[PDB]
Amino acid sequence: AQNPNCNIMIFHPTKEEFNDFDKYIAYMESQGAHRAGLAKIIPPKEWKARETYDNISEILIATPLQQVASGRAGVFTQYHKKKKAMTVGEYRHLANSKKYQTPPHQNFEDLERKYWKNRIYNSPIYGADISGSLFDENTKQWNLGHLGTIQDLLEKECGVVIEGVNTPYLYFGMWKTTFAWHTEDMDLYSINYLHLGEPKTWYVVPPEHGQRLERLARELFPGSSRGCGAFLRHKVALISPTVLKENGIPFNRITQEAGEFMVTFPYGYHAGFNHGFNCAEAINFATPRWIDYGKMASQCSCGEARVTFSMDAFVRILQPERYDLWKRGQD
Ligand SMILES: O=C(O)CNC(=O)C(=O)O
Ligand SMILES: [Mg+2]
Ligand code: NI
Ligand SMILES: [Zn+2]
Repeated sequence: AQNPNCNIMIFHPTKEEFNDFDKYIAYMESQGAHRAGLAKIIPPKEWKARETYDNISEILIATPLQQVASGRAGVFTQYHKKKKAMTVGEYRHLANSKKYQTPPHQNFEDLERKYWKNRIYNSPIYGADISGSLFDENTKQWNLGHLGTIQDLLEKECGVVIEGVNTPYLYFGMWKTTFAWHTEDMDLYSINYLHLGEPKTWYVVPPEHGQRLERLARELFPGSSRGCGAFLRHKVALISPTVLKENGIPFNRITQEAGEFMVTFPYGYHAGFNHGFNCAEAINFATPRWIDYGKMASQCSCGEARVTFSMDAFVRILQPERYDLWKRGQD
């Protein structure tokens, strides 16, 4: 069995290997990349996402989210407080202000220490989940707005035609902005490209060990767990690497830099934080290997998780027994 210790693998495809996205995902899995839950893909030196980032300041962040924490430094939840709209230019200025800018630090490890020590005492503002793309239409390779859709994959594998569309999302980040522990909707893959700016640190649990994370989370967030049997779908809970080590949960960590792709694999729990002002783009996708994960994915039916239009058909076709309860949670 390839990659039996579930280490995060890093790939350096040639320009030729960068042509066929599906084939390269399948190649990565042949080498055991999916066992980690997360892989890094460094694009060939010939490739570019677009010509420059000089003209992005007028993009609107309609609902910036202030991420307010509660709990202790290693074990906390966050809620999202809606702020007034601002442009990417206004946001970048705010990120770089004394109140929100990255502190002086020696290296990524020092910054990680500072994040886990001090995150709870600040409430950074995140521009998340903005529908859109920064890939040039003329970028033909690994263009996140031109991937095959999850609806077409399900149709190709299973023969059922379904409604729904699948488009990318932009994330504008600042120091301490945080993504809580989660797997993707319906345990899909995700792909994330860091277009510009400061890094993003990721933590990941191997898919084969996801249930160990869930058990710990139920222990650490006992009221949340009573409220919903899939409360990690709410995307609000954080657990530090120190706490995971203390409880024997297998995980790995890696820092993504501008110009790099990360791929999360089905049922790979991940979490992380941004180092400073940045812009990422991400989208879900599927492969044939996903179908079995989709069929077994947990669902939140308590009402909190509320998700896209397009998840309806996935639940309806893959999880017909669950569909009625899940939809009640939607309404
Ligand atoms: O970049 C972020 O804030 C969150 N991204 C993801 O969880 C992802 O790409 O799967
Ligand atoms: Mg603009
Ligand atoms: Ni994700
Ligand atoms: Zn729930």
